[PDB]
Amino acid sequence: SILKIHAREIFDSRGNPTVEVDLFTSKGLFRAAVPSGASTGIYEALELRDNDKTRYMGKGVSKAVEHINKTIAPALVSKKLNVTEQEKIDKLMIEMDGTENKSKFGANAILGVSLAVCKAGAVEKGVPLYRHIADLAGNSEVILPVPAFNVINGGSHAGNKLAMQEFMILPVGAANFREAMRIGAEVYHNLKNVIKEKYGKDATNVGDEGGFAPNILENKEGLELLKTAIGKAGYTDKVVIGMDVAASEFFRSGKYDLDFKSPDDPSRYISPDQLADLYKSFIKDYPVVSIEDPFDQDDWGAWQKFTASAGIQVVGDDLTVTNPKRIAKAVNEKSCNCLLLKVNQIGSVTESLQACKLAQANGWGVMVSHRSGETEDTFIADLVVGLCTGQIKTGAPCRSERLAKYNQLLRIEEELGSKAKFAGRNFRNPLA
Amino acid sequence: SILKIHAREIFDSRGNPTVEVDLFTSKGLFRAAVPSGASTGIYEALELRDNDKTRYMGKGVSKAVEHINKTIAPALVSKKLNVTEQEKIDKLMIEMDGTENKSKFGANAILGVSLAVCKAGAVEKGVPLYRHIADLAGNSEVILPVPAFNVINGGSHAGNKLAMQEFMILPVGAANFREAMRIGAEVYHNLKNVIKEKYGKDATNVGDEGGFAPNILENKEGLELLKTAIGKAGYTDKVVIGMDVAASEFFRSGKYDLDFKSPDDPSRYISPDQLADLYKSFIKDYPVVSIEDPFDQDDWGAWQKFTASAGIQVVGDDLTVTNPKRIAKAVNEKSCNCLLLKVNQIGSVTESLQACKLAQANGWGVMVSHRSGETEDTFIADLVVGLCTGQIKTGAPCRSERLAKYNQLLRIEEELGSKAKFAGRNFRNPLA
Ligand SMILES: [Mg+2]
Ligand SMILES: [Mg+2]
Ligand SMILES: [Mg+2]
Ligand SMILES: [Mg+2]
Repeated sequence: SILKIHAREIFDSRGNPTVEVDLFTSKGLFRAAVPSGASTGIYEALELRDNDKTRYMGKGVSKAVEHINKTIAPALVSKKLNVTEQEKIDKLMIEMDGTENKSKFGANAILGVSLAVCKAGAVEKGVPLYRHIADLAGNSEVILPVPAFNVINGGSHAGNKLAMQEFMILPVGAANFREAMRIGAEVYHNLKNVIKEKYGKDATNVGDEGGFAPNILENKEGLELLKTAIGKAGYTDKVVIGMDVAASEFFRSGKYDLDFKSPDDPSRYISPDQLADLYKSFIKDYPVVSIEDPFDQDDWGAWQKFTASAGIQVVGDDLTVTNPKRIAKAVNEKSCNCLLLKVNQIGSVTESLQACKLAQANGWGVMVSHRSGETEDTFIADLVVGLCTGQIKTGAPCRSERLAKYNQLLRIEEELGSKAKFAGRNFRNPLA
Repeated sequence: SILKIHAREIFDSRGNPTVEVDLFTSKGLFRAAVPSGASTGIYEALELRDNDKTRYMGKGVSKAVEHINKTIAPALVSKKLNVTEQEKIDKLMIEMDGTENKSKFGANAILGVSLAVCKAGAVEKGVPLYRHIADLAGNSEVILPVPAFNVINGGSHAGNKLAMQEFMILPVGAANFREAMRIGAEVYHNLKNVIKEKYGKDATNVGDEGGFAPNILENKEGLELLKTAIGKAGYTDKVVIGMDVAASEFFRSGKYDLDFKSPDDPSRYISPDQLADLYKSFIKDYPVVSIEDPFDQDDWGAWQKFTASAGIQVVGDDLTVTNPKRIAKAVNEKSCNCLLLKVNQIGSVTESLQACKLAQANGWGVMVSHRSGETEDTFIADLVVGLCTGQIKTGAPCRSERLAKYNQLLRIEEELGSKAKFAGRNFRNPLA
């Protein structure tokens, strides 16, 4: 049923090239684009770049686009496969690539087609996208997740000393998704004033994900600002905090550098135990109910130890890279208790659903996620609803590559109507 | 042919509520969203806000959405008007509102419906949107515009001292639109390094439109930074500069405050003659070929005097507010020679097209534009192509509410194929 596939180079939210795929069936044109991370774990499937330093600083993706146009497209068009057969199509592509990390075509080339196929499949069945995903995942129920807004940016997503990457607010106490959006926006706007008043207007510009990029170094200060904004906005009863440390970004031969954006100096490095205790103080002084990548992607010992003693949701991102094989090891060792789901870390919709199901079958929460480098594509909005994970982080309520997804979630809630369900305070396990 | 219309509240690129409209015909669903400015002129048509201080700090648009759902929609569905009749539909809504500035329904209410109608009409005619816009404007030809990238943000769009609003680069020397995008993107990434090396990481965060927000006070330094980045990227011979001063923002009862973001002090205000002398030096030292809003929206004498001796493109934005009446006065006084076209400054597709044709019939150039508060909507991309103006400003190549437009223009060029024309050095008036 796939009649034509044509790929092109477009631009992501940082102004870097990325892959976009147009797929045609008798029902019409289906288009999807691929995201790109900045703090990408070493185990992620390969994002293929041209590396021609004279063009886009080496970041063109014309090779990936060519892999689709000269190889994947004609193969898929010849097989005359039905777009609703997601698994067969994804597997064909995985087999054609033949490599462990999709380095022959690039995970960006394979994912672009995978996503477009999925969108075409939903319309093929005359059902909403989240419903089709629900079907493919084997879910009957569908639910709106609690949104986690990265409202203060640090690490590799912002120009400041702040070492930890994301400071998120989650309106778990909202009545529904739309109120969750209203609460997120109001706290965000109150925060701009809190920051402005203390550090001046120059501290209110934004980082890659729309969060403010204040010129601070102390991660505790980041948390303190969120708490103040929450209180000022009058939502202390409905908002909790989440963090994404992206510790792999400041891992230094065994230790950690909480000032890695300043000229190196090993004398300031701290040990994993020191970092673990720092988080515990954060968990003690602030409503922090979730921490992502508290340690390096392969510092397995620290992860297991922290997850066993922190008492909160611990999210694996670079640790697991949406990879069933890495996930299996994490479940066995209890390295974490939540999976960050990034379709582009593994490269296909099918492997992404497999990774989600493996995590969910083992009592893990699952938070669907965007990449710091996004596009106007809104696939993950339908994905988190169809996978019933109950939680999603897709940016601060600023910069449309973020709001496109939130707005889509608002449209899904509306479409679901009176029978719409919202995870709320049960985001970790929405379907008890 | 309009079977149904439903409006809803969504979020714009700054996290504030705005209007989105769904319109259905037998051909399907047609959706459009409305932009919102930050530095809005006093003569802009009314953007109706709820003004409920407890909700979104008074920025809700539930009232506008309701005017659509409860009044405009039922009326348009009853009249059984065909979507291809843009003018009749727009006039009907204008008559229903009955006010000069659309203060009953809100210009945001009428424009949302007006835009959805226009997209539906294109599909009804079985032709691309830009071709439909072209027919409505009476244009036989269609051409790709030179993009004007706002790469350093100041004024009311960023938390820096920098008073002037926008520092833009226009790749007039590019061979086609895709190279124009390449130049824009490469200069932007080089500029990030130039700013980082000279002012540090804290200077590399971004403003509302995706441009960097270094905390400099000197507008001239902003120009010097652009010049350096252009040189570093190696496109000195293909790029010229444009500026949006947004002088109405720092107008101070006759004088102008180029440090208006610092605590008020009348001792530093300058006269419009002194301000003009500053523009003259910019034009002498840098390849500045366009300046928007050099003076206040009603400082008519300064505009006439400057334009008469300038030699470059002078763009009216808050001066003309995409309003035929203001434009006519500006044409007669020779206040400027280019119209900034913002559909939400007047409120309808039909009036916007009338403003454009009025400017063109008088030999003025026309630059299609976004608002600092955007959405994932890409209507203006087709608009500028169909209106053949040759120039569009829709952001730095950063933040997807900007890239969605640039990406769409890349798609339009691709669809136009080998015959695609690009304004290039004839951007001021691709006609002639
Ligand atoms: Mg990361
Ligand atoms: Mg992460
Ligand atoms: Mg303005
Ligand atoms: Mg302006």
